[PDB]
Amino acid sequence: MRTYTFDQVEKAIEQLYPDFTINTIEISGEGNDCIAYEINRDFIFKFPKHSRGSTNLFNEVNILKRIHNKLPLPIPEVVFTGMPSETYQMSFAGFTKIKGVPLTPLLLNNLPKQSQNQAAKDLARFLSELHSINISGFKSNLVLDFREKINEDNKKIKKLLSRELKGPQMKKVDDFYRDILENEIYFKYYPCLIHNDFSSDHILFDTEKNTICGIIDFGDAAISDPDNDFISLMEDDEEYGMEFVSKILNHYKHKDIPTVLEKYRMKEKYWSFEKIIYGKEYGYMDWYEEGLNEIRSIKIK
Repeated sequence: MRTYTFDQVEKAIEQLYPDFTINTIEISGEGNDCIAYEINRDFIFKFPKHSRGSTNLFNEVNILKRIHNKLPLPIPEVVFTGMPSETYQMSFAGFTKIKGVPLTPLLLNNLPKQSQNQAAKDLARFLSELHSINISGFKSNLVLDFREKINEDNKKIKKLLSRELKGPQMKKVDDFYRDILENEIYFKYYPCLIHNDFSSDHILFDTEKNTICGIIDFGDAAISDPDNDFISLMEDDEEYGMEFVSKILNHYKHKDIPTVLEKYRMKEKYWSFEKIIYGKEYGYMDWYEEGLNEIRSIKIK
């Protein structure tokens, strides 16, 4: 983990862009990969907190340049790029700030009915065009391998929990991933370009027009299972729920909704294990103890 002061941020940008005058700067947000800075009210600069974060940002930049003006909703435009350095492919990047506010489930719900329906449609058409983008000229490392992800989470959790879980409890972790790995449904799909973090936080909304005005944060985007872009919208507390996602699925013309529902059912339990990782890292007691209670509740077979 690498941190930044405002001065370090400003100095880095000025070094590469002497004639870009920085009048205002504030911290706009912070996720697992980057800190976001709003500069001069109209740009979002992301700085990576780790090499993985820097790779993801390098990826975002490349993907955004590649699909610029290609989609039915506006996405950020790359205006500034940093430099490579050591384990960091991309020292920072600057994007045009799209105006709008997140389409939260709350916000979605208080919306007129005609407008709730239009949002479902616009989202469906966005994902449809996104998932139709030709995948032929992407490097193979942009193709996600869920088996690889599974095997990594399994290994992380075991090391993470080595001083907490007795042998029999640890076996439940291995068995949970084994079971997942044995099911073709999760691995036999047609790969395509996906957002990969397609949720309310990353959908921007225009409260004058009552329409969605952007999609943002392409730092996780990759070649993967397109069903993942619907599943990231389904969770009931934090996201949209099935009545809204169903409308999206129908406008998108999905041919196997039952399979999508099955994958969400797997992901529910999956998220709980994943959250142990971030949970122990960020020191969130909710994510950690819940996941740990889940493991203990498991009976093999």
